[PDB]
Amino acid sequence: GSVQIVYKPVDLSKVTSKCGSLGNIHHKPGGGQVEVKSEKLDFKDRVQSKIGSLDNITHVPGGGNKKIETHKLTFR
Amino acid sequence: GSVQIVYKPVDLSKVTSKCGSLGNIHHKPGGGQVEVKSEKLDFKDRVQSKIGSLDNITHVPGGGNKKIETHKLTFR
Amino acid sequence: GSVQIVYKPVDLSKVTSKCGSLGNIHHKPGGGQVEVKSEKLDFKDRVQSKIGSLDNITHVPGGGNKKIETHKLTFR
Amino acid sequence: GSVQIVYKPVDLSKVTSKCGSLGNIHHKPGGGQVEVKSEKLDFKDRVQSKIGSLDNITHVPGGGNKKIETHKLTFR
Amino acid sequence: GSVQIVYKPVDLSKVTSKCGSLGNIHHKPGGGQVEVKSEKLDFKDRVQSKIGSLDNITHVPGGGNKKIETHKLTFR
Amino acid sequence: GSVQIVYKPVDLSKVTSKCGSLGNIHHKPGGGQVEVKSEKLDFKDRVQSKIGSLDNITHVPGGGNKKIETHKLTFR
Repeated sequence: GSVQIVYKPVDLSKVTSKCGSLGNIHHKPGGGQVEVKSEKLDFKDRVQSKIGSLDNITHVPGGGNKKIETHKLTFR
Repeated sequence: GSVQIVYKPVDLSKVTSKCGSLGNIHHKPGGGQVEVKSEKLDFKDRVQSKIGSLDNITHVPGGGNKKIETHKLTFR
Repeated sequence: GSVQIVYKPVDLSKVTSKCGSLGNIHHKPGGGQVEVKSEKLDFKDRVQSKIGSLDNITHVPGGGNKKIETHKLTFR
Repeated sequence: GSVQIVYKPVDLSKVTSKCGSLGNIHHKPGGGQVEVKSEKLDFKDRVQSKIGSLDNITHVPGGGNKKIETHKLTFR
Repeated sequence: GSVQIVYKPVDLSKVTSKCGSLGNIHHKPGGGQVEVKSEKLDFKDRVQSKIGSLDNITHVPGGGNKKIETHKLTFR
Repeated sequence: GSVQIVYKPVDLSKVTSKCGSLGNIHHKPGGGQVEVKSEKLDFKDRVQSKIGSLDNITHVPGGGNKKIETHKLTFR
């Protein structure tokens, strides 16, 4: 029999921010040591290993609000 | 029988930000040490290994905003 | 029977930002040390290895705007 | 004071054999298979490793007699 | 005080054999297979390694008799 | 004080054998296979490594008798 589909997700939404000032920031970690000891590493299928990483990060966006759009349609 | 699909996801959305100033930022980590010891690395299929990375990052975008749109249609 | 698809994702959305000043940033890490020891590396298929990277990054776009659009259609 | 040590181990012993015939010997093993799998071998001090040895031995001495004597004197 | 040592071992011993015949000796093993798989070999001090040996031996001495004598004196 | 050390190992011993015939020997191994796989070899001090040896031996001495005498004297 007949089939009808109407995917109509209308979107008028908004995200907003106001900030009089952003500053006087002091990211001062006291150093750091990372040590990793291992033997054979033997990975085989779709492994996403991270080993021994040390990160210092200072992220100060004026906004920091998020928009990404993914649209997908499949027919058989 | 007949089939009809109307993919009409209308989007009027918005992202906005206001910032009076961005500064006086001091990213000063006290150094850092990373050591990794291993033997044979024996990877085979779709492996995405990272080993021993050291990062210092200072990201200060006034906006830094991105619009990413992905559209896909499949028929069989 | 007949099949009809109307892929019509209308999009009037927008991204915007305002910033009165951007500066006085001091990315000053106290050096840094990375050591990696390993033996045979034995990769075979779709391996994406990184080993032993040291990064210092300072990213300060006032705008830094990016627009990415991907459109794909498959019919069989 | 004075010390006198006499070490006079007098030996007149004998080992003997008589055998009218030695023969019609058939050492016929049905083959043999040895498989050893390992990774790093990491020996350090006075190690006397044997790995994966396969021996077929036929020892037919006409006599084969053994006499072993150890003599040891210690003074301090 | 005076120290006297008289290390005077005396040895009239004998090892002897009589045999009518050695022979009709067949050493016929059905072959043999040795496989050894390994990775790094990392030996340091006084290491006496043997790996993967295959031996066929036929030892048929007419006598094959052994006399071993060890003698030691230590003074301090 | 005075030290007198007399070391008199008086030996009149003998090793002897008689054998009426030596023969009709058939050392016939059915071939043989040795495989060794390894990676880095990293030896340093007094190492006596053997790898992958194949031996076929036929030793048929008419006598084959052994006499071993070891004499040691140490004074301090």
